[PDB]
Amino acid sequence: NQVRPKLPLLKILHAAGAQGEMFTVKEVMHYLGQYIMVKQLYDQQEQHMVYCGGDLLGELLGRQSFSVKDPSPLYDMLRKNLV
Ligand SMILES: CN(C)CCCN(C)[C@H]1CCN(C(=O)c2[nH]c3cc(Cl)ccc3c2-c2c(-c3ccccc3)ncn2Cc2ccc(Cl)cc2)C1
Ligand SMILES: CN(C)CCCN(C)[C@H]1CCN(C(=O)c2[nH]c3cc(Cl)ccc3c2-c2c(-c3ccccc3)ncn2Cc2ccc(Cl)cc2)C1
Repeated sequence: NQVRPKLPLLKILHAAGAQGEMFTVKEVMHYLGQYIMVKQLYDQQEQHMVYCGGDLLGELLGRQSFSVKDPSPLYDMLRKNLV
């Protein structure tokens, strides 16, 4: 059960060490979490909060920040970026 991430999401996964074009959603989500850490987008003082307005991840979410505790914007992003 592989999808192909569209370029902007693919760039993001590759930026977290992913290789290739095809992934399971499990992989996608794991690399996304790693990306947030690699790029230090989460707040060390509020570790469920991600400030992504200056990052490609924000453009994809269409949001400047989100909470991993209530991660609503993620779902549509994945629908739009996974073929
Ligand atoms: C600063 N630390 C607190 C981070 C702990 C990270 N941790 C060990 C890993 C284990 C597998 N994880 C994930 O699969 C995971 N994937 C993500 C993908 C996104 Cl877009 C957002 C959050 C997470 C995300 C994730 C996060 C998270 C939080 C801050 C920075 C990076 C990742 N925390 C919990 N999760 C699990 C999760 C998965 C999916 C959703 Cl929708 C929500 C939460 C997190
Ligand atoms: C706007 N268009 C560009 C949309 C075309 C979409 N389409 C034709 C169907 C075909 C069947 N699909 C799914 O089962 C599927 N649909 C979703 C819708 C959303 Cl908002 C989020 C994830 C998935 C989601 C999904 C997938 C996935 C991956 C690749 C291709 C299709 C679907 N993988 C996991 N999910 C669901 C999901 C929901 C929440 C979380 Cl936290 C993680 C995964 C997609």
